[PDB]
Formats: sequence, C-alpha cells, structure tokens
Amino acid sequence: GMDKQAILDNIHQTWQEEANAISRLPEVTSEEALVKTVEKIAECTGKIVVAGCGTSGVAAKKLVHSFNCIERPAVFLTPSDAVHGTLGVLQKEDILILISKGGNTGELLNLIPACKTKGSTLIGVTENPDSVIAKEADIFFPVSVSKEPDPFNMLATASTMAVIASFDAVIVCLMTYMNYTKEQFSVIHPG
Amino acid sequence: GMDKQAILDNIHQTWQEEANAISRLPEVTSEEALVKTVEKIAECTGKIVVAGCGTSGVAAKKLVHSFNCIERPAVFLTPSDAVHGTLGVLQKEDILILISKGGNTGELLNLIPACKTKGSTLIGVTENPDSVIAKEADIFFPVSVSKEPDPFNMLATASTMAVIASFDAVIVCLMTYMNYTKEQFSVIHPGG
Amino acid sequence: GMDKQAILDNIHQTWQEEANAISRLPEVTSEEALVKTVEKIAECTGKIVVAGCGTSGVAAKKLVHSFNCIERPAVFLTPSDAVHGTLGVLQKEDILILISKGGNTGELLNLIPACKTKGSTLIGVTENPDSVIAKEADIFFPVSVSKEPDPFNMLATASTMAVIASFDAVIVCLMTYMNYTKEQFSVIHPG
Amino acid sequence: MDKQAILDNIHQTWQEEANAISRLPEVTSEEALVKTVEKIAECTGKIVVAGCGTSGVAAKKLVHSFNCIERPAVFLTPSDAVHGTLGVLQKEDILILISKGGNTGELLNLIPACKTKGSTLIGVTENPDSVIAKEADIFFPVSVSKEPDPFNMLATASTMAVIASFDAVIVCLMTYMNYTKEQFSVIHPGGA
Repeated sequence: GMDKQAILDNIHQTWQEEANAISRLPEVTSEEALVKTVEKIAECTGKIVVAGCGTSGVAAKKLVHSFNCIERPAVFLTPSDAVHGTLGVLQKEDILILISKGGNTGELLNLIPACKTKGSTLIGVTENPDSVIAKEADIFFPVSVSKEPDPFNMLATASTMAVIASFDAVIVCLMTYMNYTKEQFSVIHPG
Repeated sequence: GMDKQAILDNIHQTWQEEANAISRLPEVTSEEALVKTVEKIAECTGKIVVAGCGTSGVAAKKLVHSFNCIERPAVFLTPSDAVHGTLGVLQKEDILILISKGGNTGELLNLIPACKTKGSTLIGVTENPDSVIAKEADIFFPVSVSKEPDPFNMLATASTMAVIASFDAVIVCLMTYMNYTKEQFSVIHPGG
Repeated sequence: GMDKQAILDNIHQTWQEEANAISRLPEVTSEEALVKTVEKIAECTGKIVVAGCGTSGVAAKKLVHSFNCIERPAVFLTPSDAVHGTLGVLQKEDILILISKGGNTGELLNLIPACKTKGSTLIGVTENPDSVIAKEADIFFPVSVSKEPDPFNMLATASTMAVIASFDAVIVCLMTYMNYTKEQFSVIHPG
Repeated sequence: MDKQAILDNIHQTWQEEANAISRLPEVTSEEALVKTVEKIAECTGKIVVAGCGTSGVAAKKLVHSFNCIERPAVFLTPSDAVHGTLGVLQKEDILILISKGGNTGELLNLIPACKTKGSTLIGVTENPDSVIAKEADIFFPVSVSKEPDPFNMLATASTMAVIASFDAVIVCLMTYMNYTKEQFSVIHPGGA
C-alpha cells in the first residue's frame, strides 16, 4: 500500500510533468498556426463549433466556455448526436475545431464530409501531422506532450492540459486583439 | 408491493392522461403564437438558443436536437453556466426560447436582462400569462395541461410532453414551410 | 406557399398522430416487460445508466431526470465518451438502458461487451425484436409507433414521445410501488 | 496586433499557467490531498461533482478522469440539481463542490441536501472563510496568485490549478488501488 510520503511524492511528480507540458508549449506548437487561429477567430462572423471524445471532449467544452466568455459564440458538438442530426448546428460562417490527440478518432472523422459540404473553416487540434484531421484541416494546430504522468501513459492528462492551455493563450490574446471590455463582460457574467 | 394488474392499471392511467394532454393542444396554445413562431424561426438568420431547468431543460434539449435536424441551428443554454459567461453565445439575430411551466423560474429570469441588451427575439414558453417570462416575451407561447398523472400533481410529465409536442408540430411544419429536402437531411444524418 | 390555415392544419395533424401513438402504448409494449422493469428498478441498489444517440439520447436524458426526481439515482452515458473511458461509470449493481429505435445503433452496440463483463442488468428499448439490443437484453422493452408525423418519416418525433411516455408511466407507478413521499421530493426540489 | 505581439502575449499566458501548476504544493493542503485519495479509494458509491461556468468544466474533467480509473462519477448541473437531479446524490457518495470564491449561490443551495443525505462533502475553493470551505468534510484548498487575462477575471490559471490538483489525485489512485491495463481496456474499447 501507500503511506503519506508515497502519496505526496506521486502527486508532486504529476504536477512537475503537467507544468513541464505547459512550459514546453512553444516547442510543440506552431507560431503560424497560433497567429492564424487568433486572426481567423477575431474575424469570424459565425460561431465556433468544437467536437471531441472523452478527455478531448472536456478540453473541447473548456474552449466553448471560454470563447463565449469573450463574446466569441461557441457550442459543443457531441459526436454521437452530430451524425444523428446535430451537424445541422454547423454553418458556412462557422469554425469547426476537432480535438483528437492521434488525429484519426473515428467519431470526429465522420464529421469532416459535412464540414467540407457546409464550407466551414476546419481547425485540426492534434499531435499527428500525418493524421486525417491534420491533413484535412484549413488550420493544422499542432499540440503534443513528450511525457504523460499516469503509469500506463494512457490517461492523456498532460495532453489535455496542453490543449486547454494553448486555447487559453489564444482566448487571452483575443481579449487585447478585439479590445474586449469590462462592460461586455458584465452583461454575460451577472451571477 | 403491488400486483401485476395494479401495475398495468396505474401505467394505463398515465398514458391516457398524457395522450389527453397532447390531444388538447389546440385548446391550450395560441394560434397567433404558433404561426408567428413558425414564421420567425423560418426567417431566422442566427440560431435558436433554448434554456430550461430540470424537466424544462430536457424539453429544451429536445427542441435543440429537432431544430438542428431540420437545418435550424440551435443550442442549449445551461442556466448555471449562462450567468457565469455562456450568455456570450446569445447574439442579436438569435431567438432565445425560455421554457418554464410557472414562468417565474429565477434561473431563467436572470437571463432576460442580457436578452434585452443583446436585442434577441424572446419566445416565452409557459402556462402562466401573468408571469415575467410571459410578459417580457416578444412571442408569448402559451402551453398548459389540466391534469398531471403522478399522485402529487408535481412531476410535470404531461406538461413536458405538451411542450415537446408543441414544438414537434412547429418543427414538422417548418419542414414543409421551408421546403426541407432529404438531400439536406442526409448531410447531417450520415450515421456512425 | 402555405397560408395560416395550412400552417394550423399541418400542426394539428402532428398532434393527432402524437396523441394516437401514446394512446396505443398498451398494444405496442409488453405487459411482462413493463412489470419486470418496475420491479427491477424498485429493487436496484446501484444506479440507472441510460444511453442513446440524437433523439434517443434526449429521451434517455428525460428518463435520467425523472428517475432522479423519485430517488432512483440515474446518469446519462454519452456514447462518444463511453468508449473513451466513461463506461467506468457502469457497475455490477447498475441497470443499463440502451434506447435505439432499430436496435442496431453501432455507438450503443459498442457498449454491450462492457455491460456483459461488468455484470450489469441490460434493458433494451427498441421496436425491433430481431435487433442486437433486443436479443442481448436481460429485459427486452418493446416500444413502437405505426405512423410518424413528419413528411419523410425520419424525425422519429412520435417514436421519441412513445419512449418517454413509456418510462413516465414506469416512473409514476414507482412512486406508489416504493411509497415515495413529498418529504423526499422537497429535499431534492428546493427550487 | 503584429506576429511578435501575438506570440509575446501567448507566451506570457503559458508562463503564468505553468507557474500556477508548479506552485501547487504551496497552495494545497497535504492533509487534504492524502484524505481525498484515501476517501475516494474507499468509496463504495459514486463521486458527484458540481460547478458553474469554468468551475463546471473543471468538474466535468474530474468526472471523466474518475470514470477512466473505475471510480464512478457524475456531473451535477446546479440549474437541474435544485429541480430534482439532487436525487442522484446518495449517502455513500462523495459530493465535490468547485467554487473559486466558495460562496457561489447555486452550489450553496446543494449543501442542505448533502447534509440530509449524509454524503461526504469535499469543498474545492481558494477561500478558507467561505461556506463551501466551512461546511466541507474535506476542505480542499487550491489557489493561484497570478491570472494571465488583462482583467484578472477569466480564471484560466485557477481552472488549470483545480484540474491539475485532481489529475494528481487520480494518477495517485491508479497506483494506490492497483488499477490495471485490463480494467482500462474494458472501458476504452474505442468507436470501431
């Protein structure tokens, strides 16, 4: 079993590796993609539609929340509903963001034909430049981590955190870019 | 603690009461509101934002699903997130639909000032014409039921079906109004 | 185009068909399945896990909501997350309810192996007795509709209502079966 | 803004977020970290997590990851909770409330039901004098000293600090409970 010191040591390692993942973001992201993503979102006259499965889905919901907080309308597209009609939420003026670590997640690949038919901008958020999501995207948004803290290297905790951080930076940058105001914030944050 | 026939008799009563609730819709809804709702949604160049609490929130999700299915973009607005920033999803060209049986649900009333500031069209779905939602709505969409099948008269099962059915009709009508095609349906229903 | 009376007639026909679908529930459902479901849920010491796609997913959320309202803990299992880890919510003492009209929805068939490994009770809510969901279910819960109100016979509006109505009756019956009180309701309905 | 101004803004945000996670040992409680691991390992019910807005997304992250390690978990939506969904919470469960300031009204409304039901309350907040911190069975402190947004309002670093805190708890649980690849494989079959 695990005593107090073993628990805390284990915990300290997970934190070190998660901080490392974020601090290393310039080494795993694309400067061009970061700039193009900021400009494209600032200029968007529609909404941001974000899809992901499991932990990528949670990251997706984080993007959706924070984009709405800065007056960039955004919605979560649930893949199991998307292919049964909720793809109707996606429109021509929108930006579809697909979050998949490996870039070949079947549930998201099923959404690409509709995106192409509708004319939406596709932003592929993945570690794999050879994946369908990276290749089909209008903006390939590379993001990855060199080390995952879980004993199997299967939970994708640092990966998830790296995606959230990437978009946190985009969203914080947009507040300056679009001259976002406290007045606008108060309208949508009354409590 | 109750026999087969007691279970079946209890069940049949609920279905009869729910069937009655749906069949009475022409009596509890407004003809003007039905037509104005069809027209306004058909003409909408933005999206449909729907909010509700508890069972009303499940009704809202049904509207959201079915509107998207007919190429009327729609999103559910979670009241506990809405007032903490997700109200940014609501824009001028949108239609905000608030579903509240009583019409004074505080969690939804908190969304009205932002709706008014943004200039969105407000559809108020409620039984109470004297409610804040009814009074503040651009389209007051009355819907009600005369008997809930549960023993407390509190579960709101019939009320919810009446709301869902009300919009199922609007949505089915929209498919003919807008000349919605099987080609459009196939793009957004490719399957797994 | 369509004038006012054309709009009203179209609307009226949809309600006539939906009400008929509900009134016909005794002839499209199984008396043995209805009784077995009430009894199994009343005896459940775990929670109810309900999954569905698109319109069937909204029906699933209605069940989840109304079960919780009568002190039957329930959770919605999103199929696009389920196969990426959220099947961990499902345990031995639980009841899994799969809602699928045709009963062969791939996103749900992918959840059956885990249900079998886990030892949970499976309730299959479908119109097709020859479907995988029907055949694999511990309780096959037939439900169907003869006529759908939409012009394509593809929206499944009446089918969704029939499914919701079926469980509303199960839930209402459970209030009496289990001697549910307004005191218990008041605790979980302070709003 | 030119290319370099964008990149400088972005890099500053990542620096502050990395710092927020690196400082977790100073802003968390060792006693709470250990008690939370032990309590969750011992839990025979499920983990119910509630939050509003960004705290809600953090709650959903906890819920996903707990499920991934065979610790059943469910998100409790505050606008549904007080309208019947509080019935999901049972005596053998652990309620986790995530609120930065610790006084979010939507969550405070959930505490009386938690006390009546006898569940374990974990209060995740920066504020030790808040209701959530004072009412909790385990007060789980988490805070950040620098928020990267120009208004000090988006709570991006705060959210990340909360997620990272429970990521560590969860990763620690895999070893603590002897979680296997075989268990992982059952609940991660994929979409194919």
